Amino acid sequence: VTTVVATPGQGPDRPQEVSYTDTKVIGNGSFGVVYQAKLCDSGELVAIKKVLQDKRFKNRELQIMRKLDHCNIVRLRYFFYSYLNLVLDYVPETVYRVARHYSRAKQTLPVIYVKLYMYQLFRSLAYIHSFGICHRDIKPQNLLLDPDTAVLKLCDFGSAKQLVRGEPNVSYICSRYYRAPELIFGATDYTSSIDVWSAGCVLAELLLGQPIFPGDSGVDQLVEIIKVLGTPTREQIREMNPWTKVFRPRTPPEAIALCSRLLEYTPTARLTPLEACAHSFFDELRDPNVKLPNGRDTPALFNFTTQELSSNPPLATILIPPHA
Ligand SMILES: Clc1cc(-c2c[nH]c3ncccc23)cc(NC2CCCCC2)n1
Repeated sequence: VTTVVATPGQGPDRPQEVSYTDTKVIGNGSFGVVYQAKLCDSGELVAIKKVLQDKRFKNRELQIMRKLDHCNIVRLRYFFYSYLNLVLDYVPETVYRVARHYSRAKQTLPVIYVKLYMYQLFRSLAYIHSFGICHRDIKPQNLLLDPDTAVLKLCDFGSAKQLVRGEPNVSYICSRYYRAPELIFGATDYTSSIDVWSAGCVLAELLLGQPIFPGDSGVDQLVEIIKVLGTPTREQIREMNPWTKVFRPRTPPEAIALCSRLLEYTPTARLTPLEACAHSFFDELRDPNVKLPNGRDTPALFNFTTQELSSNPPLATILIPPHA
């Protein structure tokens, strides 16, 4: 039974006495440890990300977390010190685990879940990007989901950085399979369109039932890309610095259409997260009768803020269906 005095994530600096029990480890990455705990009062489950802290500089992930507030991004409930502790919402499953179950069971995830999960990912991207913040590590392991509610929540802002024009950033960010070609070609002038490529990679993976561009070397990855995308033009190569034959037979044309538009050589040619949310493939979530397979209601999909829509406000005509 641990009792800390922590600062709430969002809101005014008014510290609270937070008490928790049943502290078990749940993850152990390079970044540090992730624990699961039960808050004594609420009885609610939480995840605590324990990272080492430099007096040298103030934690960037903490700085990024504190400003963020979206239905499709984990909540930083509290944060304290020891070294830096992130008391975040507990979310049971991950797109990684879900996709794996399905591939291990030789079937694919029902298209309703693909549309639901992808849209929510694109929304969190539309939001984060409308602050010049790039996630830099979109992978199914970082896409948390509650299976009953069907809500997806982006997590791991450990490598997220606010991208400023003219400022160069490391090309070694991003995990194998989801790396945008600019990154494979070691570009330092990359934009938030890198997250869109990674998002597109997740879409295709849920559709194919396995990674679209695998390989342990950049070379191997680039080959699997050229196999589907074709050979990049000298201009396409410069911008950096099949399709219907790719997917199984009854794959929605709209899903394949959405892929081609996200998985573009030219970082400029790729859809913006908002543009993707407004794609024909998501038209079913816009249906007033749309319900989850378990009979439950779909999560909030249209509560678009001025902030979220800032990217290009006219899209709200498509984004918010008349029934709202
Ligand atoms: Cl910041 C951040 C937060 C969380 C997180 C928030 N709620 C959760 N509920 C259940 C499991 C993890 C979480 C996870 C990660 N990813 C790690 C999970 C453990 C294995 C390595 C990756 N990062």
